[PDB]
Amino acid sequence: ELHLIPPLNFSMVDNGIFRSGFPDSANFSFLQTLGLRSIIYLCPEPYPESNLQFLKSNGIRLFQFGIEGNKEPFVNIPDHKIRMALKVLLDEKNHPVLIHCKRGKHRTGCLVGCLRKLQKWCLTSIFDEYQRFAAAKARVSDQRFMEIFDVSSFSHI
Repeated sequence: ELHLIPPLNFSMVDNGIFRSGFPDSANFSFLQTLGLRSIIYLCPEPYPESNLQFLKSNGIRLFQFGIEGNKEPFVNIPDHKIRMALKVLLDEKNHPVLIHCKRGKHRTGCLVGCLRKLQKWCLTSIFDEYQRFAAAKARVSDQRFMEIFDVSSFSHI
């Protein structure tokens, strides 16, 4: 009866935009209900065969911008990779789009926080949303990345 299983830390960010951790086959019938056009994938690892077959069967485009895992206090969020992902995210032709890496907290959290900065949200509101997903794994380096992210080159879009 209660048969749909959203992926780990699943949320709707905006019209046509979702965030989560890594979907597995248990999550595919739920993802099918969203009519996705795109996945923005932020892990460096190759997409598993299971997931590739799901994308092929559903006509979903895979955009990969691989960000290596880092531990505090040595967090290094690659600005270029976040900005390449943001360029894809802001094109409505890619929507509906699911953003994911592993847990839906860090790489995912940074990309969504930078979108919120472009949407003119105050930093405390951006940080509150970031912290809601990251919970006990909230990182000051992820919020610092958002604090200094220069929105100049995206301001026109």
